[PDB]
Order: sequence, then structure tokens, then C-alpha cells
Amino acid sequence: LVNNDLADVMFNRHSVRQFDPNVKIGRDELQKMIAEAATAPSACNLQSWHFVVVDTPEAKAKFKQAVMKFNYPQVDSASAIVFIAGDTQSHYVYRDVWNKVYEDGNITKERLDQILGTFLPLYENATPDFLKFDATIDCSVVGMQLLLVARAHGYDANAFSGIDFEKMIPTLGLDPKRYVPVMGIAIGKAAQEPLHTTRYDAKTQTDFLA
Amino acid sequence: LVNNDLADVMFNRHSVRQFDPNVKIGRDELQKMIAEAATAPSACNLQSWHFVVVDTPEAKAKFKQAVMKFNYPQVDSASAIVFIAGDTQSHYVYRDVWNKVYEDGNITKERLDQILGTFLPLYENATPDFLKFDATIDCSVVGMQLLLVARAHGYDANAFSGIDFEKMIPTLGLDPKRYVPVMGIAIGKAAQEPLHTTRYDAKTQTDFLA
Ligand SMILES: Cc1cc2nc3c(=O)[nH]c(=O)nc-3n(C[C@H](O)[C@H](O)[C@H](O)COP(=O)(O)O)c2cc1C
Ligand SMILES: Cc1cc2nc3c(=O)[nH]c(=O)nc-3n(C[C@H](O)[C@H](O)[C@H](O)COP(=O)(O)O)c2cc1C
Repeated sequence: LVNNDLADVMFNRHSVRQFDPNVKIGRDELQKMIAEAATAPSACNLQSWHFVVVDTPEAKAKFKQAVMKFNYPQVDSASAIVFIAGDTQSHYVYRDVWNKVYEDGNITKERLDQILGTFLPLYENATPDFLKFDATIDCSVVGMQLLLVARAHGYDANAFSGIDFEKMIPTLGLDPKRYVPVMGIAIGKAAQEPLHTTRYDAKTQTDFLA
Repeated sequence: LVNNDLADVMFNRHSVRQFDPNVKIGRDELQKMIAEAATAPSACNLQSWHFVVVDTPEAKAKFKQAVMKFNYPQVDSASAIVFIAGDTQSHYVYRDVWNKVYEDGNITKERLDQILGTFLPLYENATPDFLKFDATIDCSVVGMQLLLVARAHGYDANAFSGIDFEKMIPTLGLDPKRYVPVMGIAIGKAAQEPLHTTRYDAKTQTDFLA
């Protein structure tokens, strides 16, 4: 790890929007940064995130057809963009995994039903909006970890959702009935000082119940 | 920070669900950890998160009325629970800050309207579902940072959404028309070894566009 200093990585994280157009990131490292991000938590461990990596001029051209122009600087200059979509059928993926173990004979049907019992009635019976809701949280927490991982690797990043929400999933070659678009994570070596920001005094946003 | 080892804080983070009942956390450190998490990014820097801290027995007993029974052990034993809710009127909050900036006479009127133009029409013009969407994302990324910040302070944590989504916001004494429940963050010193979990091979979840 280029930067294992947690305070520095987290408390000095800003949205960098201008990257060195000459720096590329190998696909080995990109997949690795994604895996590291994916140590993130998720409800019932469904890990309902999906990454589409945009790291070539050709990919960027297609991708930009669903991105609003004010986010083109990040997109044009970034070494890679990792777009994060939410899999609203992730509970079936999870189920399929366990079903296979059972079919192999390495768990009984009883064990399989016990496993499925812990998540499947909940998710199988959930509304589309709740599914969308849960997948969005998963996408966001892993997105947050990816922002941090990028800096841990010596890079910088910008999360963005300034996009065409109805166009993005088909633009990525994904199944629009299944995946919900959440955010893009542009990653690169910083070529320009990020815009400074402030935060509210957290006391204005905090209540003690008793 | 007690633990500034990023790899350790992030890659060894587990959901801890049973805490030492006798370890307490002072409200200054609780408020500090919240402030640290709140360095998190957010669309248009609206910071649409709201925190309700539950750190007394009285507060726990009321809070638990809106929590599902299988999450009782976490709430019962944690030093504190930070409940995170989404403020779907956060754009009016940011507006009010720039009005007071004018009300002090340190910006012109047209800068104020310029400043307002770059977020307030976008958010006023958005469906309640989209406001809910954006606020949830905000709650999730600050939630993720709080999980890490807790470990950076030498504690552990569990995020949970196993709640009564009708009762939570009124149980917290918040306006149900304004705030949306997203997740609770139980924080304390671990009293059990956490359940082991696995992750998918992240390559199964990753596409390269071109
Ligand atoms: C969900 C989300 C969406 C965002 N979308 C954009 C975007 O479309 N364009 C952009 O320039 N920045 C975007 N950002 C970055 C924010 O503007 C930035 O995080 C905020 O102003 C705080 O600044 P900082 O990240 O430098 O600390 C987004 C951030 C989040 C969390
Ligand atoms: C949005 C969200 C909601 C969660 N809700 C619960 C919950 O209600 N009860 C619980 O025990 N754990 C809950 N968790 C923790 C997950 O079960 C856990 O993160 C997942 O199984 C991976 O385990 P790990 O956190 O130890 O890596 C939740 C996690 C997330 C991200």
C-alpha cells in the first residue's frame, strides 16, 4: 500500500476532478482496488454491487453518452472510471451459490433450506423499491471504500451521479430490468488542486435521544 | 487515533454484534467520531445525513421499539447506537446558510442567487423518490466512514437496517415527512469473535466496457 495512513487517506480526501491524462492504471491493479473495496459490509452479505470499468478512449466515448457534460473533465482525464450499479436480483445470485453446494451433495437439503431461510423470504418478497433501496446502500458503502482505496494506492478520485439515469444501464450493456445506476468513481493521479469544501458543524446534525 | 493502520482498520473490519456492556463512550468522543465520519463526500456537498445518538438505557428501551428482535443483542450491549437518517429537505438547509451569508452582507444578492442556482433548482425539481435516493447515498457513505472511524478509535461496530421502517423516525422524535430511516450503527468494545464471512471473487461482479 502506497498510503496506509488512515487519517491522511480519509481526512484529506477531496473530490479530484482533473487527472493526469498520461497516467494509466493496469487492469490488475484496478481489479485489486475493487476487490479491496468489496471488503465492505452489505445487508445479509448479498454484496449487491456491480462494477463496470471504463478505461479506454473507446469506452469513455460510449460511456459519455449517458454522462452529463459538466462531468466530462473527470471522465476524459481519468485513468479509469469504475461505474457502480446495484444488482436488484443479488438475492438470487446468493441463492444460486448455495443451491449448487447442495446439488454437489456437500450440504443436505435441510441445511440449504436453513441457509435460504435467513435471507430469501425477506428479499424474495421485497418490493422493487426496497430492493432498489438496499442495493443503493451496498453500492454506496463500497463506493465510499473505493474512494479511500484509490488514495491508499497513491491515486485520487471523484464520485459522481450527474448522469442520465434512464440511459446509463443500457449504455453500459447491462440489463435495465435488473441493475440500478448509482454512481461513477473516476480514478487517477491528481493533476489539479481539488476545490476546497467545508462541512457543517456536526452538532447541528446530531441529536441525543436521551 | 488509536488505530491509524488503514489496511487493518478496513480489511479486518467485521460486524461485531456483542459488545462489552460495561464499556462506555463519552459524548465528546461520540460527537468527534461523527464529525470525522462526516468528512464523507455528498452530492452538491448537501451532507444530507442526520444522527440520533442512543447511549443511555432509557434511550435504548425507547429505540428498541422500532428495531427488529434479532438486532436486540447489538442494541442491548453496545456503548452507543448512532442512528443515521436522511434529510430530504437538506437543500433548504444549505440554502438557509447562504441566505445568512447575505443577511450578514458579505455577499451580494446576485452571488446568492448564483450560489443558489447551482443546486436549489435541481433539488426542488426532483421527485421525492430521488431526494430519498440521494439522501440514502449520503447516509450510506457517512455510515461506511463511521464504521471505519469507530475501529480507528479502538472500537468495533455493526451496521443494521433490520428495523421497523414505519416506527423508527417517529420513535426518534423526527418529522416523518422530512427524514427517512437508513441505518443504525451500534458501537462498542467487542465481547464476541464476529461471524466469519466470505466475499465473491470480485471478477464475477466486474465488467470491462471496452
Ligand atoms: C452521490 C454523490 C454524487 C456526486 N456527484 C458529483 C457530480 O455529479 N459531479 C461532481 O463534480 N461531483 C460529484 N460529487 C462530489 C461532491 O461534489 C463532493 O463530494 C462534495 O462537494 C464534497 O467535496 P469533497 O468530496 O471534495 O470533500 C458527488 C458526490 C456524491 C457522494
Ligand atoms: C445496510 C446494512 C444493513 C445491515 N443490517 C444488519 C442487520 O440488520 N443485522 C445484522 O446482524 N447485521 C446487519 N448488517 C451487517 C451484515 O450482515 C454484514 O456486513 C455482512 O454479513 C458482512 O459481514 P461483515 O460485516 O462482518 O463483513 C447490515 C449491513 C449493512 C451494510
